[PDB]
Amino acid sequence: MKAVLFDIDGTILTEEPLIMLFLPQVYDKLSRKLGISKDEARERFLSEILGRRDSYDWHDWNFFFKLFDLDLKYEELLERYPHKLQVYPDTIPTLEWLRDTGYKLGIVTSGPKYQRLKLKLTGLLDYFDVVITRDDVNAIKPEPKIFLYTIERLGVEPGEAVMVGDSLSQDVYGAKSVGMTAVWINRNGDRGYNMADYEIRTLYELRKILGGERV
Ligand SMILES: [Mg+2]
Repeated sequence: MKAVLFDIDGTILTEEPLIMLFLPQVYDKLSRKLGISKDEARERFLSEILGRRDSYDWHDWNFFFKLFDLDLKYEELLERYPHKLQVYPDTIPTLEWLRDTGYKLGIVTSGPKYQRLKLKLTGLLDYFDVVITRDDVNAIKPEPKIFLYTIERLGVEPGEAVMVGDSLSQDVYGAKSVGMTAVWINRNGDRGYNMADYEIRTLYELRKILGGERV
Protein backbone atom coordinates (compact mmCIF):
# COMPACT_ATOMS: atom_id res chain seq x y z
CA MET A 1 0.00 0.00 0.00
CA LYS A 2 1.08 3.58 -0.65
CA ALA A 3 -1.88 5.64 0.53
CA VAL A 4 -4.58 5.60 3.18
CA LEU A 5 -7.76 7.62 2.57
CA PHE A 6 -10.11 8.67 5.38
CA ASP A 7 -13.74 9.61 5.78
CA ILE A 8 -14.27 12.40 8.38
CA ASP A 9 -17.56 12.15 10.25
CA GLY A 10 -17.67 9.20 12.63
CA THR A 11 -14.25 8.11 11.41
CA ILE A 12 -11.60 10.56 12.66
CA LEU A 13 -13.88 12.95 14.55
CA THR A 14 -17.50 13.46 15.56
CA GLU A 15 -19.58 16.61 15.39
CA GLU A 16 -22.36 15.11 17.54
CA PRO A 17 -21.68 17.41 20.50
CA LEU A 18 -22.05 20.42 18.20
CA ILE A 19 -25.28 18.99 16.77
CA MET A 20 -26.73 18.58 20.27
CA LEU A 21 -25.86 22.21 20.99
CA PHE A 22 -27.28 23.81 17.84
CA LEU A 23 -30.42 21.72 17.12
CA PRO A 24 -32.46 23.45 19.88
CA GLN A 25 -31.43 26.81 18.41
CA VAL A 26 -32.63 25.63 14.99
CA TYR A 27 -35.97 24.59 16.48
CA ASP A 28 -36.29 27.99 18.17
CA LYS A 29 -35.57 29.97 14.99
CA LEU A 30 -37.83 27.71 12.95
CA SER A 31 -40.63 28.15 15.48
CA ARG A 32 -40.30 31.95 15.44
CA LYS A 33 -40.27 32.02 11.66
CA LEU A 34 -43.11 29.63 10.79
CA GLY A 35 -45.50 30.43 13.62
CA ILE A 36 -45.39 26.89 14.96
CA SER A 37 -44.30 25.33 18.26
CA LYS A 38 -40.72 24.21 18.87
CA ASP A 39 -41.83 20.56 18.94
CA GLU A 40 -43.48 20.94 15.53
CA ALA A 41 -40.39 22.72 14.19
CA ARG A 42 -38.34 19.74 15.31
CA GLU A 43 -40.69 17.37 13.46
CA ARG A 44 -40.51 19.42 10.26
CA PHE A 45 -36.73 19.88 10.34
CA LEU A 46 -35.94 16.21 11.07
CA SER A 47 -38.53 15.10 8.51
CA GLU A 48 -36.85 17.13 5.78
CA ILE A 49 -33.48 15.59 6.65
CA LEU A 50 -34.97 12.08 6.55
CA GLY A 51 -36.64 12.87 3.22
CA ARG A 52 -33.29 13.79 1.66
CA ARG A 53 -31.25 10.74 2.64
CA ASP A 54 -29.09 9.09 -0.04
CA SER A 55 -28.96 12.40 -1.93
CA TYR A 56 -26.39 15.10 -2.69
CA ASP A 57 -28.11 17.60 -0.40
CA TRP A 58 -28.36 15.42 2.72
CA HIS A 59 -24.67 16.00 3.35
CA ASP A 60 -24.71 19.78 3.81
CA TRP A 61 -26.01 21.47 6.97
CA ASN A 62 -26.23 24.76 5.09
CA PHE A 63 -28.66 23.16 2.64
CA PHE A 64 -31.10 22.63 5.50
CA PHE A 65 -30.49 26.05 7.02
CA LYS A 66 -31.14 27.63 3.62
CA LEU A 67 -34.19 25.46 2.88
CA PHE A 68 -35.95 26.95 5.90
CA ASP A 69 -34.45 30.43 5.32
CA LEU A 70 -32.84 30.33 8.78
CA ASP A 71 -30.27 32.87 9.97
CA LEU A 72 -27.58 30.25 10.55
CA LYS A 73 -24.32 29.40 8.82
CA TYR A 74 -22.57 26.17 9.75
CA GLU A 75 -19.13 27.75 9.29
CA GLU A 76 -20.01 30.30 11.99
CA LEU A 77 -21.19 27.57 14.37
CA LEU A 78 -17.95 25.69 13.76
CA GLU A 79 -15.75 28.75 14.37
CA ARG A 80 -17.67 29.66 17.51
CA TYR A 81 -17.80 26.22 19.14
CA PRO A 82 -14.79 24.25 17.83
CA HIS A 83 -14.47 22.45 21.15
CA LYS A 84 -17.76 20.71 20.25
CA LEU A 85 -15.87 18.84 17.57
CA GLN A 86 -14.45 15.74 19.26
CA VAL A 87 -11.39 14.01 17.83
CA TYR A 88 -11.37 10.27 18.62
CA PRO A 89 -8.44 9.27 20.83
CA ASP A 90 -7.28 6.75 18.22
CA THR A 91 -7.01 9.35 15.44
CA ILE A 92 -3.81 11.31 16.04
CA PRO A 93 -1.54 8.38 17.01
CA THR A 94 -2.67 6.61 13.85
CA LEU A 95 -2.18 9.59 11.52
CA GLU A 96 1.25 10.21 13.11
CA TRP A 97 2.24 6.61 12.53
CA LEU A 98 0.95 6.52 8.95
CA ARG A 99 2.63 9.81 8.00
CA ASP A 100 5.95 8.82 9.61
CA THR A 101 5.86 5.43 7.84
CA GLY A 102 5.59 7.18 4.48
CA TYR A 103 1.96 6.60 3.53
CA LYS A 104 0.25 9.34 1.54
CA LEU A 105 -2.83 10.53 3.45
CA GLY A 106 -6.07 11.75 1.94
CA ILE A 107 -9.56 12.81 2.95
CA VAL A 108 -12.60 11.70 0.93
CA THR A 109 -15.80 13.21 2.34
CA SER A 110 -19.33 13.71 1.03
CA GLY A 111 -19.68 16.82 3.16
CA PRO A 112 -19.10 20.28 1.69
CA LYS A 113 -16.14 22.71 1.82
CA TYR A 114 -16.62 23.45 5.54
CA GLN A 115 -15.33 19.89 6.12
CA ARG A 116 -11.89 21.36 5.51
CA LEU A 117 -12.56 24.02 8.16
CA LYS A 118 -13.51 21.21 10.58
CA LEU A 119 -10.10 19.63 10.00
CA LYS A 120 -8.32 22.95 10.54
CA LEU A 121 -10.22 23.67 13.77
CA THR A 122 -9.41 20.23 15.20
CA GLY A 123 -5.72 20.42 14.31
CA LEU A 124 -6.01 17.56 11.83
CA LEU A 125 -5.66 19.39 8.50
CA ASP A 126 -1.87 19.33 8.22
CA TYR A 127 -1.64 15.51 8.34
CA PHE A 128 -3.28 15.17 4.95
CA ASP A 129 -1.55 15.42 1.61
CA VAL A 130 -4.89 16.02 -0.10
CA VAL A 131 -8.42 16.82 1.11
CA ILE A 132 -11.37 16.29 -1.23
CA THR A 133 -14.93 17.34 -0.36
CA ARG A 134 -18.25 17.24 -2.23
CA ASP A 135 -17.70 20.86 -3.26
CA ASP A 136 -14.34 20.11 -4.93
CA VAL A 137 -15.69 17.47 -7.32
CA ASN A 138 -19.45 18.22 -7.34
CA ALA A 139 -20.17 14.63 -6.30
CA ILE A 140 -20.75 12.49 -3.22
CA LYS A 141 -19.57 9.04 -2.19
CA PRO A 142 -19.96 6.40 -3.51
CA GLU A 143 -19.61 8.13 -6.92
CA PRO A 144 -16.29 6.92 -8.37
CA LYS A 145 -15.04 10.41 -9.32
CA ILE A 146 -14.65 11.53 -5.70
CA PHE A 147 -12.33 8.57 -5.00
CA LEU A 148 -10.51 8.64 -8.33
CA TYR A 149 -9.75 12.37 -8.17
CA THR A 150 -8.31 11.95 -4.69
CA ILE A 151 -5.89 9.19 -5.69
CA GLU A 152 -4.99 11.03 -8.90
CA ARG A 153 -3.91 14.00 -6.78
CA LEU A 154 -1.97 11.66 -4.49
CA GLY A 155 -0.30 10.10 -7.53
CA VAL A 156 -1.13 6.49 -6.68
CA GLU A 157 -3.14 3.67 -8.27
CA PRO A 158 -6.46 2.46 -6.81
CA GLY A 159 -4.91 -0.89 -5.86
CA GLU A 160 -2.29 0.99 -3.86
CA ALA A 161 -4.89 2.76 -1.71
CA VAL A 162 -6.89 1.83 1.39
CA MET A 163 -10.15 3.63 2.26
CA VAL A 164 -11.31 3.87 5.88
CA GLY A 165 -14.80 5.06 6.83
CA ASP A 166 -17.92 4.33 8.85
CA SER A 167 -20.48 4.13 5.99
CA LEU A 168 -21.00 0.77 4.28
CA SER A 169 -22.71 2.42 1.30
CA GLN A 170 -20.52 5.52 0.90
CA ASP A 171 -17.14 4.31 2.01
CA VAL A 172 -16.94 0.54 1.68
CA TYR A 173 -19.01 0.13 -1.48
CA GLY A 174 -17.50 3.30 -2.96
CA ALA A 175 -13.88 2.32 -2.38
CA LYS A 176 -14.26 -1.30 -3.45
CA SER A 177 -16.05 -0.16 -6.63
CA VAL A 178 -12.90 1.56 -7.90
CA GLY A 179 -10.48 -1.18 -6.83
CA MET A 180 -9.33 0.07 -3.44
CA THR A 181 -9.03 -1.93 -0.24
CA ALA A 182 -12.03 -1.12 1.97
CA VAL A 183 -11.85 -0.90 5.76
CA TRP A 184 -15.08 -0.34 7.71
CA ILE A 185 -14.76 1.31 11.11
CA ASN A 186 -17.57 0.18 13.37
CA ARG A 187 -17.50 2.12 16.62
CA ASN A 188 -21.01 1.26 17.85
CA GLY A 189 -21.52 -2.48 17.29
CA ASP A 190 -23.48 -2.15 14.07
CA ARG A 191 -24.14 -4.82 11.46
CA GLY A 192 -21.47 -5.19 8.74
CA TYR A 193 -23.36 -7.30 6.18
CA ASN A 194 -20.23 -9.30 5.38
CA MET A 195 -18.91 -6.57 3.07
CA ALA A 196 -15.65 -4.81 3.92
CA ASP A 197 -12.16 -6.28 3.47
CA TYR A 198 -11.53 -5.50 7.16
CA GLU A 199 -13.75 -4.37 10.02
CA ILE A 200 -12.19 -2.44 12.91
CA ARG A 201 -13.46 -0.88 16.14
CA THR A 202 -10.72 1.78 16.37
CA LEU A 203 -8.11 3.14 13.98
CA TYR A 204 -5.35 1.60 16.12
CA GLU A 205 -6.22 -1.64 14.33
CA LEU A 206 -4.77 -0.37 11.07
CA ARG A 207 -1.28 -1.19 12.37
CA LYS A 208 -1.94 -4.93 12.37
CA ILE A 209 -3.78 -4.74 9.04
CA LEU A 210 -1.11 -2.84 7.12
CA GLY A 211 2.02 -4.12 8.82
CA GLY A 212 4.92 -1.96 9.99
CA GLU A 213 6.93 -2.01 6.75
CA ARG A 214 7.89 1.44 5.43
CA VAL A 215 6.40 2.47 2.07
MG1 LIG B 1 -18.88 8.98 7.93
